[PDB]
Amino acid sequence: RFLEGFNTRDALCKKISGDPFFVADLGDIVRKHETWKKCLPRVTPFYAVKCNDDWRVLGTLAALGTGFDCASNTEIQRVRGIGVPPEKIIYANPCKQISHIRYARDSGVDVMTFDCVDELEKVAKTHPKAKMVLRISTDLSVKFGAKVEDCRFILEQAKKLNIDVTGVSFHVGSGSTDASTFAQAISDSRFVFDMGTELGFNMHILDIGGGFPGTRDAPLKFEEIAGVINNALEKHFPPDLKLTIVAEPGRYYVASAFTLAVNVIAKKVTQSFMYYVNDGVYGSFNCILYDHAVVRPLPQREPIPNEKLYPSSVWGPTCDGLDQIVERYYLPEMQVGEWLLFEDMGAYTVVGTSSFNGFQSPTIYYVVSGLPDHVVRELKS
Amino acid sequence: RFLEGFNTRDALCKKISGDPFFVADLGDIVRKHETWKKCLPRVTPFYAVKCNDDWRVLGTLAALGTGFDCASNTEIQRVRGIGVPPEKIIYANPCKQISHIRYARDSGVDVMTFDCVDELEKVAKTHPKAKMVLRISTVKFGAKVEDCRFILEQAKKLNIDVTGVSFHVGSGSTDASTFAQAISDSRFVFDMGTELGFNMHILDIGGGFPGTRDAPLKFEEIAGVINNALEKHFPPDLKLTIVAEPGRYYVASAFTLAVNVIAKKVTQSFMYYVNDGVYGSFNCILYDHAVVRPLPQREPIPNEKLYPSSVWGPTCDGLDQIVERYYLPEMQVGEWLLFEDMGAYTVVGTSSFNGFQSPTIYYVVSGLPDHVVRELKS
Ligand SMILES: Cc1ncc(COP(=O)(O)O)c(CNCCCCN)c1O
Ligand SMILES: Cc1ncc(COP(=O)(O)O)c(CNCCCCN)c1O
Repeated sequence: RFLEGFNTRDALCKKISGDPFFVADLGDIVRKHETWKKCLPRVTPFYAVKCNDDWRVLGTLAALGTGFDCASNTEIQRVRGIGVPPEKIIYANPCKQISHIRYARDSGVDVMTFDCVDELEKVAKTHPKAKMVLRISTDLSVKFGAKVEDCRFILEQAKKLNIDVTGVSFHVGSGSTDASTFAQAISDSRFVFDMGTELGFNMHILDIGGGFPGTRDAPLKFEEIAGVINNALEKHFPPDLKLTIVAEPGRYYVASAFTLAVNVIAKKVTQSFMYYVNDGVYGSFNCILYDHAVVRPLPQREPIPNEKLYPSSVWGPTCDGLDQIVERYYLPEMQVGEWLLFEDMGAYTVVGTSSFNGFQSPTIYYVVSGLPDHVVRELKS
Repeated sequence: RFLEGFNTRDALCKKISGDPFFVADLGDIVRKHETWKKCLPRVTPFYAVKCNDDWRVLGTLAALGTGFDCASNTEIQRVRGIGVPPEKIIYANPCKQISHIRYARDSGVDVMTFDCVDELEKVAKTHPKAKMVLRISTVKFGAKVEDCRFILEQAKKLNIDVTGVSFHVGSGSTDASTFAQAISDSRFVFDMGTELGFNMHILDIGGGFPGTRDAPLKFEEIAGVINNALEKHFPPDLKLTIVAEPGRYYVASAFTLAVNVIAKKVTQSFMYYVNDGVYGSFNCILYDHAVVRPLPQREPIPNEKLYPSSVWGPTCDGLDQIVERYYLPEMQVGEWLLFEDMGAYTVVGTSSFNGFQSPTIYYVVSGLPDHVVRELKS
């Protein structure tokens, strides 16, 4: 649960006294929100719940006033479960199961995305009055996003289906090494947005998606992206009382808020070492296979002046020979029972865990700050 | 639970008349065991629970008298839970967390594997009388034969009761000779142990046997090669017990996955989106190197047109893709796609990413006399 020391690492050390565990700094989320409002004041964040759905994480973003981008009936139910109103929810999954569409309608959720005519046929039969946002491609592109040269036809069909199209959205992804992708997407969005107005639609939403860095270390900084985004916005979507700009950041808000502590449960010496820890690719580190993550092990032990360092490998618990976390990283000699830390483990980690081999995912502990007493009391319930 | 039907397909059709679901034929497991006893009469199977720990699957294997290979306190707890005695359990994980070793001890489980001296130092402090089995290499696990003498000498210093040798060739074999080589290598280590005075009486040949009677390297061919090697290096003897840790062998073909087409896009090719994917049942594609084949559950029509098509999972991940280019007849949203041979390393590696829930499991039992009664009454 909640512990003290108002620094995630002191709380973690204080805690250490052999099961793996997370220390999540809810206070880091508050800080990320302050930076969002400062760098993207025109954009309302709808947190991508899929990135990390921990209840304290959702309760925190909710009290900070963010919206939520949900992808299934389960996520909508989770968000509505903590008392968040349906207007603060966007169903941003382009290809939805009919019964899930029915659940959203019955829950009061009306904004959804789509990227082809087939989806509109479903909405027509199931949630006729839904406010639909057309998601365009950013050349993940093979899977979702209508090509710009197909949008006129798609909108025509929407008119025939009597669909209330109200915006345009896109998602560049996190694999960009240049913010220019956002500028080009915002330009394409203007073109489709105008086509909708041309055909008689009430276009009032621009959704710029996710893909913003969650670790203030990455090559392409958040600030540089916000600058490129703001300029494209000024040029193609000048401020207007009928226009609302939103985004679906997921990793941006939580990547750096979670630090994982694993225990060295076994060791082999060969001059190199092999450490086995009690979390791996089937657990928290599934992010390595599914999210292309690269991790760095950090000894929890306070360093000793001139310790010798050796080429080491770190392995998960599992029988699988592919369950390897680190291939060759320099670490001082570790002892079974000591701990290794992994920072920036808040995004696409706990949500992709499985109980393969019967191992249980790490318990999550919390440290908090930057929030009112009454809100903390809600987070602790 | 149990579905009305004489077949998997028959049961499927019944039920269908849109959440994804599994139909597991417990009867296919019974037949795999019969085939095992026929081709490997000298080898006692200890089912690798990690492969698929479904409660009915375990109860069935248990009634068939198999043993169980467990990898954590959780799996030991589960097998002991259905009433299996500790002696029919082998803790086959080479690098165990201390509290887990302690748990096995307190549960009466004494046979454990190891592949280095450090693991023995832990055992000596937590489970001093455990019967230890030395696992040899065939880079994550397995001691090299060249290093076994030193390891055995250290085990004697730690007063460890080393009782055998084990190995695991894995599923990636195009040649059964790999089993012969591993059995030969095990003889070398068995002898070093006897020479140092250990009571070597267990040979554990591991897993890796095919679970789908279609694979290139057939189970019977492997059994033949194993039996010849066993005769040459480990002649019958009442003091010697030969065991194995088959996993996929027993359950791969027992499960059929039925998923629903929830969205479709046309480009003359089609893109279908189903309600299970790489984060769910198809995690096996990423973790187990599996290849799947979608089958329309719809009864075919004469000369239907077939088109190159892709199948995608329900998730936001552009990598959540099941099939790249497979010829299927035009499908409609709401229609079902079946995936056969989905019992191994599927339900165990599932996650609830994007909030999607894993498919529920239903059971049927074909080709068996009213033994069906026994299995359904557990
Ligand atoms: C439509 C959509 N909207 C938001 C996000 C969040 O992305 P993020 O980089 O800010 O966290 C996504 C993410 N999609 C796939 C993530 C896969 C991670 N391995 C999205 O599709
Ligand atoms: C030590 C050991 N024993 C048995 C098995 C079961 O193998 P199988 O091919 O017969 O099912 C294993 C397998 N471990 C890893 C499976 C990963 C699947 N992606 C094993 O290590």
